[PDB]
This record gives sequence, structure tokens and C-alpha cells, in this order.
Amino acid sequence: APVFTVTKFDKQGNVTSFERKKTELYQELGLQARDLRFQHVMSITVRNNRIIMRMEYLKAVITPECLLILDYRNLNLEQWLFRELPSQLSGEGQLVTYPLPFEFRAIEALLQYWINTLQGKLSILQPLILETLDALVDPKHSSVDRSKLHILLQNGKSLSELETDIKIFKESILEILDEEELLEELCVSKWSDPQVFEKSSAGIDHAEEMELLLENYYRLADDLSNAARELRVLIDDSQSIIFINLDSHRNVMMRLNLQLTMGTFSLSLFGLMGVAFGMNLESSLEEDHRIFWLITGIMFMGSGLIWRRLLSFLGRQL
Amino acid sequence: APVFTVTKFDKQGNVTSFERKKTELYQELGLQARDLRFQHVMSITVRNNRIIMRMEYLKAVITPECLLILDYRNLNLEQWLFRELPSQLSGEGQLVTYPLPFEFRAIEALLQYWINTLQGKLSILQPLILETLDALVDPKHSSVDRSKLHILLQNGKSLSELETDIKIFKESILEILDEEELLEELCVSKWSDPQVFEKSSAGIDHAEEMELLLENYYRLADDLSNAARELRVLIDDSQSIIFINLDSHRNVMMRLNLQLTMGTFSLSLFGLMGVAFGMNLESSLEEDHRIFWLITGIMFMGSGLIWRRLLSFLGRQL
Amino acid sequence: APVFTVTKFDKQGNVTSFERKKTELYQELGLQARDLRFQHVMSITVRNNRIIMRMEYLKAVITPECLLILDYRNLNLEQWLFRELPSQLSGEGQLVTYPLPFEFRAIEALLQYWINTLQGKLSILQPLILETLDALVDPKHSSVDRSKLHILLQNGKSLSELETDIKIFKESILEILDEEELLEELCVSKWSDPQVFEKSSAGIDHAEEMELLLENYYRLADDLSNAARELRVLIDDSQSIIFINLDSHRNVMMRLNLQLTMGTFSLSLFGLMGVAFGMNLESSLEEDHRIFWLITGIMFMGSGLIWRRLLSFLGRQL
Amino acid sequence: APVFTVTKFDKQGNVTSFERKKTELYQELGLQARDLRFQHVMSITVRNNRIIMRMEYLKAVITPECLLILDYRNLNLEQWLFRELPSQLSGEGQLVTYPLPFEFRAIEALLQYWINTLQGKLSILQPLILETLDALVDPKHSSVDRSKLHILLQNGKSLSELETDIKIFKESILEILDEEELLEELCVSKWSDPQVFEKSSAGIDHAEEMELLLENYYRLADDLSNAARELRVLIDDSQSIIFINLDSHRNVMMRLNLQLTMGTFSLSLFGLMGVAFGMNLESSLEEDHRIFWLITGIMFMGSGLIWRRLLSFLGRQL
Amino acid sequence: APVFTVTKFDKQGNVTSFERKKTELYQELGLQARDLRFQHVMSITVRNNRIIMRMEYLKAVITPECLLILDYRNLNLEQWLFRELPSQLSGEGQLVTYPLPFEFRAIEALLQYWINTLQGKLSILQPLILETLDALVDPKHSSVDRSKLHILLQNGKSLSELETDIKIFKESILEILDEEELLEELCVSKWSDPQVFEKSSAGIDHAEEMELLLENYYRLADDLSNAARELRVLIDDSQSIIFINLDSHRNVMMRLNLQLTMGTFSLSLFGLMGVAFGMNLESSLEEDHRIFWLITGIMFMGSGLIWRRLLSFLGRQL
Ligand SMILES: [Mg+2]
Ligand SMILES: [Mg+2]
Ligand SMILES: [Mg+2]
Repeated sequence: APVFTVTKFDKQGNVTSFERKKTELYQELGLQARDLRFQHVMSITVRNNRIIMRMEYLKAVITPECLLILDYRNLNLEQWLFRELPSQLSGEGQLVTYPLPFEFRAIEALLQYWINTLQGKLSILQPLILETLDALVDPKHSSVDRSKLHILLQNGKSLSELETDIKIFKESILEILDEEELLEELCVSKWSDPQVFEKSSAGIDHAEEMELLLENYYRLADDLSNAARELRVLIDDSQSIIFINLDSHRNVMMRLNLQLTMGTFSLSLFGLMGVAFGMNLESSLEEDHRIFWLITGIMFMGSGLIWRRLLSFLGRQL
Repeated sequence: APVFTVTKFDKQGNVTSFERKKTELYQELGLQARDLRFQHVMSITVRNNRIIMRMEYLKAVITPECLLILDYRNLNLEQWLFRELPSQLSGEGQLVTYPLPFEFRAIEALLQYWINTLQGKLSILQPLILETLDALVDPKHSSVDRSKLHILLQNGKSLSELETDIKIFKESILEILDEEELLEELCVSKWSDPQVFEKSSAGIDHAEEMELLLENYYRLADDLSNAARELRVLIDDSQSIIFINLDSHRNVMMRLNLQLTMGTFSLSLFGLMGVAFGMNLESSLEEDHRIFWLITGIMFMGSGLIWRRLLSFLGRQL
Repeated sequence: APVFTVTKFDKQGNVTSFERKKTELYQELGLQARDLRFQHVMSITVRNNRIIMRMEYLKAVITPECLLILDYRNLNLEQWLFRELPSQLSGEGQLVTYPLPFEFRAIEALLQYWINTLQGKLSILQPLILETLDALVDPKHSSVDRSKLHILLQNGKSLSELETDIKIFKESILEILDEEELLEELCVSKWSDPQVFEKSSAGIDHAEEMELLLENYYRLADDLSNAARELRVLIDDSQSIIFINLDSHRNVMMRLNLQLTMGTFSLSLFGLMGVAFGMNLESSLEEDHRIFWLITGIMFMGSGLIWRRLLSFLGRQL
Repeated sequence: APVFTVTKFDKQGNVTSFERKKTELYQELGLQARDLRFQHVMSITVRNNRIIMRMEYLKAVITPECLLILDYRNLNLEQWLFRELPSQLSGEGQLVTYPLPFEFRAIEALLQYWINTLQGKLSILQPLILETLDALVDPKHSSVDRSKLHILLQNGKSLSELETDIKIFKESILEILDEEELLEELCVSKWSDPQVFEKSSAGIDHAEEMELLLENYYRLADDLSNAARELRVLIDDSQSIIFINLDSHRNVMMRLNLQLTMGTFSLSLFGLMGVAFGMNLESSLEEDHRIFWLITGIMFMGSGLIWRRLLSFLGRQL
Repeated sequence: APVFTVTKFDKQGNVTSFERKKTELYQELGLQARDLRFQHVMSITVRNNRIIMRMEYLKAVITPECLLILDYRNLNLEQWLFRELPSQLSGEGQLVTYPLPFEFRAIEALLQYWINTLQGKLSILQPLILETLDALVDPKHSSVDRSKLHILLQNGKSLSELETDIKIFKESILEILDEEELLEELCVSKWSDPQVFEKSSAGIDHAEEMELLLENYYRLADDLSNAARELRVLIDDSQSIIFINLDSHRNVMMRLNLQLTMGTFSLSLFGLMGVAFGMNLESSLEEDHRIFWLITGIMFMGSGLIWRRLLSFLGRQL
């Protein structure tokens, strides 16, 4: 029998954690097994006057009088759930002239938590990517640190995953924003209690507030998308600059090797005559006392002359 | 006379396989030859109150009282058709409080089978691509394994084909979702029996359930599209990293070759004087007992001195 | 006086070819010179109850009682026009229970001919591109065949032109599909004879059949677009693989050249002492009978020792 | 006081050029300074029953009874304005059965002039780009002509500017086409004279003719956009082919240099023993008359043997 | 207690700067803390008949009778605010026949200031990018200046940020333009004073003027977007040209090094026989007076012959 771990938050901020089976939870919440499947990483749906919304590892169901967190154990949710969420859900402080229903505060808190996690992911990825790209770009080494290439690849993969997460968050919010029926379905207290909504319709709950809230969070996600796209474009531009760094530095060694090759070729060409005169044969010139010094001087001078003439060749032909 | 191989599933899950001609099948189904052409890899159409839908090798026609599978032989469909489809079509288990008509279950089963095949293709492609890219990226070899390049190319081609398949599946579902007339055409039992629909309109069959089903499968296909796009982006990023791996490692050998070229050039330059003094001529210095050792020491020391001076050159010019 | 070469097909499939001037043709067809300009490669328009449609070299005007082909000479249209089009336009065979008007058959025949030509272009381009990319990708040669690069470039240009042709064909069909007024304008016989349409409105001619026909041809063109896009993506991926093939193979020769450079540098370094002892001077060691063999053995052993020590250098520094 | 140079074309094709101030021109035309600012490169607006439209250097205002060209001096407009525009505006020839108002002819003439200039720019850019890419692609040279790279870069920049111009022209036409109010605003004579329009509504001026005219020019601009996009794709493909041309040809020289390095390494390795036996020491073998020839033969044969063995190495290791 | 620095502009252009707390400012403006959060870089909203709009560092709130600038200190706004904004807000000069309300002038002034700042950013970035790309592209150096690569990278990052800023400015303007309710909300004086609007409805304030103003600024931002996109495309094309510059120049040094390698290989091959005859052994040919000169001539001639034969090899094999 599959089971759910449920953390229930009341309208007063009270936190109660219990242990209830899935089949009993369906009857308690007035839902069916197909509603609480949680097979989508980003989904915000309203089934049977219950707001069922999921963000990766954050699965929550919002009821008119309570908020439930499902499958929260061993997911680093032990700090926010018991020290930040009750404060936001209790309604302490803030503007008391227009207290919105519980579902509005629950949706706002969950959306803010997800936007904060996305902002933290981006603000962790950005400095690492910047510090990795600021070292490979620098033209003070012939090659790049091969150890940092794996770090760059992992950071790029994480950035792609973060971009996908922000894109699906934006799509999920925009789906509710565009369709007026979907946005009106979020008014759980209106349909659950159609007699209090008319009496308390003095700005307490209306489509304008939900429109503004969802637009604010969609704009925050759009800002995050713009920042992530800028970071990815920066990664691509830095890689293109590195491609020029490893090619322009190679040409320097090409030129040095070519110059040394000309030098050693001239040296070998003029030492060829020395080897020819070095054979143990009869050259008919061993009696002369000036031929040796003349040959040595000719060799040494012509080596430099041919080296300079060849050095002019690479300066002429580019 | 062209023929069809038909596998018929009744409302009770009974499986009957027979052998009927195309012309007789058109009369039996009340269709024409143009409807059952199956020239599109992904198409879901409703012609003459019959749901004609095709997924690559899966050609099926859904009738109010039966489901037909056409051209199923020799396509690895001998396990699902006779061991999984009857269980899903029989309606055993699940929620008995709202049994939907047969066409809903048939569409759900076919869509789930195609989404499962796409998920299997993706979950087969992903580990191979990851293990191929994790070996070429590693900077422990001067070159990359040329055998794995063909594997990477074939995996990329398969990923492109899978992306096209998921894209056309999403388009086929979204075409039905967007147009309300197309979605209403799926209610085959409503138009076939317009007198039972009104009596059994207590949540048994309505547009909401089909909207939710098609949205669920479109969202599953969208998740698969996101995963495939992430994999393709990872492939491109890994190829860009390999391009830096094969260029930064080349520069290391460039530097080593340049250093050795400077060393051998200095050695040849200082051995030139040894060759000059090695000729079988009169150098006017053979009588001295210290000129040979002085020349040898000068040669050996100046070789290292010129080598160090040239080694400073590549450290100065980057 | 500009002239037109007209091939006229009657409702009975009769083919009559005559020679009529443009000015007289305008009066005969009830059109103006601006209608029959044919300045667009892909255009399907209905002017003055005449369907004027053009596909590159295929210019045709459809009339209620006849179909005209304009400028057909010397364009390889001498086989289809007189051996395939009359059979399709005669209405022989097929379903006789619902004979559509002549304009429907003419539009279907022209659209099918263009889709067949596009399919032939794609099925000619694909094998050549595949066989060209299967040879350069193979890592059995240091370089790639430079002759096949021009073939690849021409095939890529032809693929781009084919993609543009399919894109404009899809756009032309979708323009008619989206606007209901444009699709209703195709019912030439309805507006020409508003008294037979009502009497023969028993499924003979209605918007459903034209919608299905145009959707079928748009889906065929979409399949061709998907295939062409897959081929282009394959071309790009294969080029990226070749870029790794010509860079990883270069590193192999880099390593071999570096190893040989270390070997020859060690050989020169240890032959330097042999050259130093080879001078025609007084080394004060010519009387010893063991110095020569000791020096030779030291040279030969130290050459290999230094070669191994340098070979360890490239294995340590990657 | 800022001034305007105005060229006025009457309904009879008369050309009058005068010199009027901006402030007086505003009163004469019944406009304000904000209307005649001409700060947009591509804009077609109708302000106060006056069609104010601008195309880069072509600024014109269309009035019910006249057409004005503003700032035409020193812009190579001295041929079209006084030798082509009056002929088109006079209405000579053409179809006299349906003469449209003056504003239609003026808009058609200006749009045709701009489309002709864009076509000329494209037909000038295309041959130069083709002839530049047909020389660098050819694999008959080790390198590419560095002089033609600047020509290619300038042609690419000009192609990008032309693509932007055609894109903004298409956007300007489509803005009028999509909104029916904007298209109806072009009927200047209808609003200026609401009593002649009803009497002369027998096909002289209606929305159909303007729709067809703007659609024709939008389709011409779309054809130009397709051609420019094909040219840009061809440029990118040719650059990718050149990248393979400069890398596959480098590998040929790599292989030749490696082969020569093996040859010279074998030569040095076997000449090491000759240098060792060439020292001026006691080798204890000078008395033998066959050791010298044996050593020389061993050297010469082993040089080739080691060269062949090393040549097998690059054939084994790819 | 958080505080705001407010610069208040009256309808007469008077500038008053004071120091008011956020909580008191909310009561004075009739707003709440959630309205004046300024968490979006580009946002234009109308809350409680107050136009709250922000552009990066420019935060302003527009009231029916005054304009407030918030957080203006130490942001280089001390020149425009006190020397340009009062002149524009005073309404001096211009067309006095149709004076629009204060909110129109304030929105126009703020939008013009932001468009001027964006134009200045673009006109500063463009010359630097052009001068940087005009030096690396030039094929007069083997390598590119590594110092200018960092300048190019920083300029590319700044261009990406500018493109994002212009994109979000265009989106913010288009959001107001598309929705008629949002544009009507900008008429602050209409809702604040619903009795003066009807009396002064003689062209003083209507939707047409705001539509034209927002369209003008959206078109200016679109021109800036086109220019920035052209600059980015130019950057990419120039980088692609540099990639050919550093590869075609490398091949020149490849060819020179190969030619010198052939020369030195021929020299070593023919000096091998000189070394063989140079050994201190019995060659049985020392008595001949012509063998030495013959060997030397053969060596010198065959060196050049083999060099030419090898030079033909690279001319044959490309
Ligand atoms: Mg080398
Ligand atoms: Mg050497
Ligand atoms: Mg000697």
C-alpha cells in the first residue's frame, strides 16, 4: 500500500505532521489517484476545488482551510517548512487592510520559494562560470588548463538544466495567466463558499490580485531567463575567443620553428662543404696555409647570409 | 487484391485475429479507400465516426464497439497486443465510479503505448550518448578514439529522428487539443448513439476527460522533448569541449618540439666549428696541446648557453 | 506581341494543343494581363472565377469546364501531360459514388504532380548526400577526398533550394487553408453555376472535401520538410565529426614527429662529442687503445637513455 | 529656418520643382512638424488624409491631387523622377476600363521603385559573392587568397544590411495588410471626397485592389528574402567547406614532413656509427681492407631498412 | 525605516527636492509598499491612477499634477533632471494648438531619455567594435593581437546586455500597445477628473496620440534592435574570417617548413656518403687524385637534384 508523508499547515500557521495512506488521503481530500500522480516536473492544476501544484521535488496540495506538503522528507526542506512558511502563512505584519484568502498566500509562498531556489541556483552558477571563463580566456599560457574544461562542461550542463527549469516555470505560469477560466479556477474559496465571496467582495479576493501576483512571478522568471541566456551567450563568446587564443599562439611557435629551421638548414648547407673537405682523401690543397681559414670564414659568413635571405622569405610571403 | 491483417479487440477484452480484404473491410467499417491509406507517420483523424490513427508502424482504427489493429505482423507487437492491451481494455480494477466509453480507453492505451516506446528510445539513447561523450571529453589522450566517433554520429542521427517523432506526436495531439470540433469528433459513441449519451451524461463522457487525457499525454511528450533537447545541447557542448581538447594538447607538443628544435639548432651551430676544425687541412694550431680542449669546452658550454637564450625567447614572445 | 502555348484538357480527358496570343487569351478567359503575370514561383490564386496557380515551371489556369497548361514546351512535361494527366482527369475507376467537380480533380492532380516532383528531388538528393558523408567521415585516411567536397557543397545548395521550395509550397497551401474565404473561392463551379450547386449538394462538392485534400497535401509537404531538415542536420553533424577526424589524426602525426625529434636530438647531442673528438687536433688520448671503444659505447648507450628520458617527458606532460 | 526641396507631380504627370520652407509646407499640406520628421528608415503612415511614406533616402508625401518628393537632390534620383515616374503617373496605356485614383498609382510606383532597387542590390551582390566563394572553395591551393577575404567580409555585411532592409519593407507592408483600418486609411480620395466615392464605386476604388497590390509587393519582397537567405546559407556552407579545405591540405604536408623526418632520423642514426669511426683515435681496425666497405654498405642499407620500418609505423597507427 | 529621495516636478517645470520616508510616501501617493518595489529592470505599470515606471536606474512615478523621480542620487542624473527635463515639462515652444496633459509629456520625456541613453550606448559600442574587428581581420600578421581579444570579449558582453535592454524595452512598450485596457489606463487625468475630460475632448487627450507616441518609441527601439543585431552578425562574420586568417597563414609556414625539410634531408642524405668516406679507415682510394673532387661534385649536384625532385612531390600531391 503506497503511502504519503503529509505536512499540514492550518490558517493560523500551525504545523502538524502525520502519516496517512494514499487511498485514505484521496477520500479525505475528495480526489482520485489520477489527480495526485505528480508525473510532471512543473505543473499547476486545480482538480475538484483543490490546487494541486508540483515543482520538481516540491509537491503540494492547497485546500481552502489548509496546505499540505507531500513527500518532503530527506529533501532539505526541514528549515523553510518549520521556520519560514508558518510566518508567511500566518499573515503577521504586512498590509492588514486587505487580507486575501489562504489559497492566495499559499500560492504566493510556494511560487516565491521556487523563484528563490532558481535565483540561488543562478547566483551559484554565475560566479563559477565567470571565474572559469576568466582563466582560459587570458592569453598568458600556450594551452588551457585541461582540469577546468570538465568544470566548464558540468557548469554548462547545469546551466542548460536551469534554463529548462525556468522555461517550464514560465510556461506553467503563463498557461494560467492566458486562460481566464484557469485563473478563475484558482479562486478555491469562491466556489467552495459561494455565499461569503459576495459579502466579502470588497477587494478581499478578485481576479486583479491573482493577475498581478502571477504577472510578478512570471516577470521574475523572465528576468532569470534573460540572465541565464546572457550567461550562455557569454559562454559561447568566451569559447570562440579561446578558439582564437589557441590558434594565434600556435602561429607564434610556427614562426619560431620556421626561423630555427631556416637557421639550421643554412648551417647544414654550409657545413656540407666542410664535410666534403673533411674526407680522408687527397684534396690537392693541404699544402696551402690560407685555404682552411678562408673556407671557415666563408662558411661562417654564408651561414648568416643565407639565414638572413631566408628570414626575408617569410617576411615577404605571408 | 490488397489485404489487411486485422486484430480485433472487443469491449470485454476478447482478442480475435482474422484475415479480411481491404475492399470488404471498407464496407464493414463504413469507410473508403482514401481514409485507410496510412501515408502519414503521425496522424489522428476521425472519419465517418471511426477514429483512424497511426503511429509509424502502429496502424489502428477505433470503432464504438471494437478496436482493430492493422498490419501488426513481424513488428514486435506480439507481446503487448495479447498480454497488455486486453488487460487495459477490459476495465479491470481502476476507478469503477466513472467508466468511460471504449473509445476513450482505446485512445488512452494507444497513446500510452506510443509514449512508452518513445520513453524507451530516449532511455536507450541517453546512456550510450553519455558514455560516448564521457570518454572523448577526458583529457588523458592526445587524440580521441576514432571508433567511437561513428557511434556518436549514429547516436546523433537517432536522436534527431527521435526528436522529429516526438515533435510530430506533440503536433498531432495539439491539433486535436486546440480545435474544439476535432476534440468533439472523438466522442464516437455520442454521435453513433445520440440517445444514450444524454441519459448517461452523469460524468461518464464529456469534453473535460478527453481534454485532461490529451493534455497529460501532450505534457509527457513535452517532457520528452525537453530531455531530448537537453541531450542535443549536451552533445554540442561536449563537441565544443573536444575541439578545445585537441587544440590545447597540440600546443603542448608544439612547445616541446620548439624546445627540442632550439636545442638541436644550438648543437648544430656549435658543432659547425668542430666540423670546420675537423677538416683534413692545415689549421696552424695542431701543435698546441690546449686548443682542442678549449674548443671542446667552448662548444659544450655555448651549446647550453644558446639553448637557454633561445628558451627565454619563447617565454618572452607568447 | 507576346504569346502563350496552351494545352487544354476537357472534362472528358481530351487533349487539344493550340497557339493563342496573350491578348486574345485574356478575353477568352475573362481575365486581365495583371492576373496572368506568373511572377511568383509558388502562388495559388482565384481571379474572376478562374484558379490561376503556378509552381516554378508549371503554370496552369483552371476553368469550370477545362484546364489549361501555359508555357509547357521544352520543360520535360511531354510525358505526364499526354499519358498521366488525362487518365486522372477522366475520372476512370476510383469511387463513383461521389464525383467531385472538375476543378477539384485539376487541383488534386497539379498538387500531386508537384509533391511527386519534390519527393523525387528529395529521393535523388538523399542517397548522394549519404554516400558522400559516409566516405569523409570514415577514419581510414589522414585527409578527405577534395573532389567530393565540391559534390557535398553542390548537394547542400540543392538541399537548401529544395527546402525553400517545400517551405513556399507549404505556405501557399496554408494560406488557402487558414482563410475560409480563400478556400470557398476555390469552388469555381459554385459561383459560376449557383443553380446546380444547391441541387447537387448531396456531398458532391463542399468545404469538407477541399479541406481534407489541402490538409493531405500540406501534411505530405510537412513530411518532406521534416525529412529535408533531418538531412541538413545530418550534414552539419557529419561536418562536425569530420572536423574532429582531421584534428585527432593530426595529433597522431604530431606525437610521431615529436618522438622522432627527441630521437634525432639525442643522436645529435651524443654525436657532438664524436665530432669534438674527430677534429684533426691533439686530444692527448690517441695512444690509448680503449678510449675509442669506451666513447663509442657511451655515445650509443646515452643516445637511447636520453631518448627514453625525453619519451617520458611527453608521457608526463599532456 | 529648416527647408525642404519638393518635387511635385500632378495628376497629368507634370513635374514642377520649387523651394518651400518646412513651416509653410506644414500649413500647405495641413500637417504638423511631428508628422514630417522622417526618423524611420521604413515607414508608411497616413496622417491627416496624407500618405507619408519613407524608404531610406526616398521621402515622399502623397496627396489626393499631387505627389511630393522631399530631399531628392544628390541622391541619384535625377533619372527616374523626370523620365520614369511621370510616365507611370500619367496613366498612359495599360487597362483603361478601371482607372484607379492617383494615390493608388503613386503608392504602386513608389513600392515598385523600392522593390526594383532591392532587386538591383541583390543582383549585384549575388554574382560577386558567388565568384568569391567559387575561388576559395577550389582545392588547388594550400592557402586561400587573403585579399578576397576582405571582399567576402564586405559582401557579407552588405548582404546583412540588404536582408534587414527587405525585412523592414516586408514588416511595413504587412502592418498595413493585417489591419483593415490601416488599409482603409490609404483611401485618401474616399475620405477627402465622400460624395464622388459612392458615385464612382463601380470597381474604380475598393479594398480588393489595394489588398492585391500590397500582397503582390509583399510577395516580391518575400521572394527577395528567400533569395537572400539562400545566399547567406550558401556563404556559411562555403565557409564550412573552406574550413575542411585548409585542414585536410595541412594533413598532407603533415604526412610528407613526417616521412621526411623518419628518413633524416634514419640517416642520422646510421651516420652516427660513421662519425664514431671517423674520430682521430685508434679503432684497432684500420689495417683491415674490408671493414670500411662493410660499414658503408651496412650504413646505406640500414638507413633504407629503418626508413621503411618507420614508414610502416604511420601506415599502422592512424 | 527605509527612505526615498524624491525629485518633484510640477506642471510649471518647478523642481523641488525633499526627503520623505517610504511609509509616508505611500500615504501621500495613495499607494502600497507592493506597488513601489521596483524589482523589475523594465516595467511600466499604472497602479491606483499613478503611472509607476522604471528603467534600470531610473525610477519614476507620474501623478496627474506632478512627476516624481526616486533614487536619483549618485547616478549621473544631475544634469538632465535640472537642465533638460524642466524645459520639456514646461511646454515652452512646440505646437500650442493641442496641449496634452502632464502625464503624456512625462511619459514622452522619460521614454525619450531612455531611448537616448540606449542610442548613446550603441553609438559608443559600435566604433570600438568596428575598430577592434578591423585590426584582427587584416591579413598582415601571422597572429592576432592577444590584448585586443579581451576588448572584443568585453564589447561582445556589453552588446549582449544592450540587446537584452532594448528587447525588454520593446516588450514593455508592446505590452501597453497591444492591450487597449493598459493603454487606456495611462489616461490618468481622465479617471482622476472625469468631468474635465468630456469638456476638453477636442483633441487634447485621446487614444490616438498615445498610440502614436508609443508606436514611435517602439519603432525607435526596433531600429536600435536591428542595428545591434547587425553589429552582432558582423562580429560573428569577422570571427569566422579570422578563423580562416589564422589557418591559411599557418599553411604558408607549413609549406616553407616542408620545403626546408626536403632541402635539409637531401643535404643529409648526400653528406652521408661524405661522412662514410671521412672515416679514419682504409678506403683503397686515397691514392687517386680525382676521386675526392668527383665525390664532392656528385654530392653537391645530387643534393639539388633530390631537393628539386622532392619539391615536385608537394606540387604533385596537394
Ligand atoms: Mg614541425
Ligand atoms: Mg638535423
Ligand atoms: Mg677526419
